[PDB]
Amino acid sequence: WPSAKFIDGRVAFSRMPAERELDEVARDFDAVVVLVEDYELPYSLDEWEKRGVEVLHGPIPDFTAPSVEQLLEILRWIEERVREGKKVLIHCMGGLGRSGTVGVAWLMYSRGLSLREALMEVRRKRPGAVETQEQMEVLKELEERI
Repeated sequence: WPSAKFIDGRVAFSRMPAERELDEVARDFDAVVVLVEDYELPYSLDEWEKRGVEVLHGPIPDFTAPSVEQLLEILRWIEERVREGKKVLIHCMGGLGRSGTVGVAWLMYSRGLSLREALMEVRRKRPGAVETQEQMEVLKELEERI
């Protein structure tokens, strides 16, 4: 699925799949982290279940940061699926800052990367995408705990 950009061998991030795209995406991933809010969702997250995909719904408002504890819980969940041999998709929508934040966090969490190097790696895979200052702050908090 070309919207998905992989950040390691098993974890990717992307924009939101449309409902017509679900059959395709569901054959490429085993689990999905949904970071959009319910007022951004054009379908029920049931549609993933009906296609054999397990879901973690961790809503974050657009342009804002998750809490650091919310971040760590999402990271632990991704790690669980990865350890099971599964491929995981992190998606948000819009400017992509929310999935960008979680993807940078994942590189710090799983590979031990510093924040500044994790930011550089995600930055190159998404030309023109930025994290807001609020998202930068929680990532710094994550670095200070990790």
